[PDB]
Amino acid sequence: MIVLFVDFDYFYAQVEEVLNPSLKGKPVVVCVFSGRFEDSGAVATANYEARKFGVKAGIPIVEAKKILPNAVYLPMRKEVYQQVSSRIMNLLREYSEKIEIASIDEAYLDISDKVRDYREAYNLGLEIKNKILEKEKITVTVGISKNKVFAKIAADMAKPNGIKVIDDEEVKRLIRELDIADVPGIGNITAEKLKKLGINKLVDTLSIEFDKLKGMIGEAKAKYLISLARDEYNEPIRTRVRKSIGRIVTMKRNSRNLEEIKPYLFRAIEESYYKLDKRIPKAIHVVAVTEDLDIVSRGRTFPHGISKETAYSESVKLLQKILEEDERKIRRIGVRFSKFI
DNA sequence: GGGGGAAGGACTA
DNA sequence: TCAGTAGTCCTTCCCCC
Ligand SMILES: Nc1ccn([C@H]2CC[C@@H](COP(=O)(O)OP(=O)(O)O)O2)c(=O)n1
Ligand SMILES: [Ca+2]
Ligand SMILES: [Mg+2]
Repeated sequence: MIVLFVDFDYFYAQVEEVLNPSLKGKPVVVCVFSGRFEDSGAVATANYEARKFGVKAGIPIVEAKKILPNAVYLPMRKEVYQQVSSRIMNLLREYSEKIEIASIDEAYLDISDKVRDYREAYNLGLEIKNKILEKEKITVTVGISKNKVFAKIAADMAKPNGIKVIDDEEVKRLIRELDIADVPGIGNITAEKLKKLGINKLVDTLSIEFDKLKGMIGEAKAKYLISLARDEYNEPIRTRVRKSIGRIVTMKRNSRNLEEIKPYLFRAIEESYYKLDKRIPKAIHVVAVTEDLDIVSRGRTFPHGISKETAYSESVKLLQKILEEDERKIRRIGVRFSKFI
């Protein structure tokens, strides 16, 4: 099995550079402005010029401006990025029937029935990069290996504007030398749990009792890591089907007043239904982020589709439930629809 | 023990 | 006043065979 992973380079920022070439060469930072106050919000992404200075996705916009006050700060235009992405995804579809769109700027292609070996896989990779560059003027990084996990790892090692093949011998080397924290699906929390078990490399998961590992990180992740370490991981590339659609916004001020929160909630529902387009959900969840940034949610699944009117009435009840069961003030409020018919 | 379902978590983008 | 937004899958917990 041969998997080819495509990962668009610093995507949002790159799209803004393509739409406005005068920005090339300068540090560009795409931001999510919350509106609570001047420059409140976080960085969605930044081009590599800005990253050289430590500006990365996730950091407060103010922190970024303290480090790079003269960079170009742009508001995120998600709709634009989505349209460019869909066009690029359509180009990828021409190279394989078996394609998994993981997110807005990542996709896995099973090309095992398209190429004879990694030599040809590498060439298809170059062809894919050239096609996207030709059509959309966007650079991407390609990762190639025996399965989805190592194809992605390859892309991580090669970005930006790269192409990397991780052959069978290198997979074995990585199983023994790659820090387990760099394996997809292993975040800080899980990495620390593993640390306590003396596990820092995939190979280490083969020196401990499965029972002990499963007790620390759960059966799902335990079987996952072991299959990888044993080099048996071969999960198929599956066509992605949207399971949920939602919208969450930050309020001007923290609140516990139902009438003050409702407008934000209804606005989120309107935007959610716009995005649903044709899809009809059977489940609705109201999600709230409290003043201390904890996340609380209350939902309901109906035996039928949810009309926009039902969404309005039910969302109010779910919100009242949240206010009745949690005493903290709310900072962000939103909704998420799922279980489509 | 575990199927189901709701809600809390962890993780990726 | 540092603390966004979108989406997926697994765990925890409780009711109840
Ligand atoms: N914490 C995050 C992280 C990523 N993102 C989004 C933004 C863009 C999209 C692609 O990100 P990039 O191509 O810049 O990531 P890269 O490949 O590591 O350079 O993922 C977001 O909104 N918040
Ligand atoms: Ca990317
Ligand atoms: Mg990690």
